[PDB]
Amino acid sequence: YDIQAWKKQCEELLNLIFQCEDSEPFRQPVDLLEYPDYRDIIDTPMDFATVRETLEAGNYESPMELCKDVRLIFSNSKAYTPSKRSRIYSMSLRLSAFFEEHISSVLSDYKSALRFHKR
Ligand SMILES: CC(C)c1ncc(Cl)c(C(N)=O)n1
Repeated sequence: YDIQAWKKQCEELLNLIFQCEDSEPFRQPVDLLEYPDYRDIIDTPMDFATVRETLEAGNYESPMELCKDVRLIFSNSKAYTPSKRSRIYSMSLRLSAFFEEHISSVLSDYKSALRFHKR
């Protein structure tokens, strides 16, 4: 029932994601010189360094907010992909499955702790 435990849990999950080779295209903001039309398709860029920095700045109130930004990394990859078989998009699908498998207990524990706090 620790209402604050999600933060270290998210730091550790981001550390695992940075170790994953599948995260390399998503570790820093997309390079507009490499993809000059990126902002014509993607309204809200997002990347894992921005997520980590937002967390470390104390600018996430809950793991749901972090999870919304990580899911935006994956939906941006899906929106920008020219093909469902592209290399970078395939890396995002595997990384998304890994992320969803690990974030589920973080979200459940947080929501349970908050419900206990408000009982
Ligand atoms: C990470 C950004 C640059 C991105 N998102 C999705 C795809 Cl699938 C691609 C690509 N180059 O094929 N690039």
